[PDB]
Order: sequence, then structure tokens, then C-alpha cells
Amino acid sequence: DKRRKTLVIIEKTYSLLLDVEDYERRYLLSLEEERPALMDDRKHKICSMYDNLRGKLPGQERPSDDHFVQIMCIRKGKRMVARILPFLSTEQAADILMTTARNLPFLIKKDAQDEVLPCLLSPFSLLLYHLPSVSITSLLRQLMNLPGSPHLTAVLQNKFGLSLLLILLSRGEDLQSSNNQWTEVMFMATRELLRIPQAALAKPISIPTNLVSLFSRYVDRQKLNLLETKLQLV
Ligand SMILES: [K+]
Repeated sequence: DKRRKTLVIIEKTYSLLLDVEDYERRYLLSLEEERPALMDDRKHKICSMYDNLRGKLPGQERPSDDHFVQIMCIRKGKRMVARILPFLSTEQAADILMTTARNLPFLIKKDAQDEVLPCLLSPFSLLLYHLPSVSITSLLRQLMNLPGSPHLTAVLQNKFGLSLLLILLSRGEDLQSSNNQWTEVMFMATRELLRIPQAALAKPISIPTNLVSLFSRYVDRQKLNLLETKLQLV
């Protein structure tokens, strides 16, 4: 089975990760003459890392999600990606987040025994603050464009999935409080949060404080209370 091959790729890539994580130490203890070389090496190893996750073979204009998905179904794989994220450019990191969203229900299924998906919440949250509104909207659009739509049961019932959804909504709120397209996905989201039975909802890792303010824009008082109770909102 390839799962053996995947574990190999994980070990290969994880080794690069430890090197890049050790970089500041080496640079700090280096002679000036060595620094140019240290910097080039760092660059190529970060490229290599991204390529092992999201590289594409000849004849394809977009990478296959295969390799990324395979890695993300493995305990150490998810923890590795969490630690690679901070080293990637914003554009590379957003790709990883969009790919995660596109494949989220399957990744959730494959995380049922390990439950390590939450290790990605922190780096994704840091990333979200660096992303514009078009991006925030596109990610939410992808989450609502999965099998079962417009029902998001698998996501809402998952600690990481719910938390991630709440972080996205929160950041979207920020950006709008600075268009209508954002308003459309917001309506869908509140509808879905309103539908899901409270007993089914996962316990969110964190609850953004601006959520109440966000929901007020699209929903009346009676329903607002529902959400607040449902999500133990602040
Ligand atoms: K792989």
C-alpha cells in the first residue's frame, strides 16, 4: 500500500522541517561569510517542503489533491503541516487552507480516531488575519459547496470544523466593519447554524467575541437569542 510511501514522504519532509526550524540558531552562530549560503539553503528547503505537499507532475495545470490528502490522513502528517505553515508564503499557505476546506469532510472522517486536526487551528487563524475579503468569502463558499449542501452536518459536528467556521465568520466580520456577496454566504451560514440541533454541535475550541455583532447584521432578535444559547456565545 502507498500509506507506506506516504510515511516515507512524511519522514523526508519532517526532516526538512527540523532543519528549517533549526535555521535561526545556525544563522545566529554563523560567520558572516556563511550567511548568503544559509539563506539560499533555507529558501530551497521551504520550496521542497511545499512541493512535497502540493507539487504537480507534468501535464497538469493545477496540482492533484492526492498527496496532500494522503499526508493529512496521518497523525504525524497533520502535526507536520501545522508546523510547516508559518514558514510558507501567504500564497502557499492559503492554498493549503483552501485545499483543506475542499477536502474537509473526508479529512474529518480520517481524523476520528486521532483527533489531531485541531493542531491546525492556530496557524490557520494566524493566516486568516493576513487574508483579504475575497479570500475569506471564497473559503466559506467552498465549505458550503460540499456533498450534503446546504447542510454542513459533518463540519458543524466536528470540533475543528466548527471552530474553523467560526474563525472565518469572525474575520469576515472584521473586514466588513472596515459586499453583498459576503452577505449571501452569511445568510446561508446563519440558516445552517439555526437548523443544526444544539445537541449535534461540537464544542468550539474558541468562540470569537465579535460573533454576536456579526449575526445581528443578518438576523432578528428572536433568532439571535437562539444562536447565543446554542453556541454559548459572548
Ligand atoms: K504523499
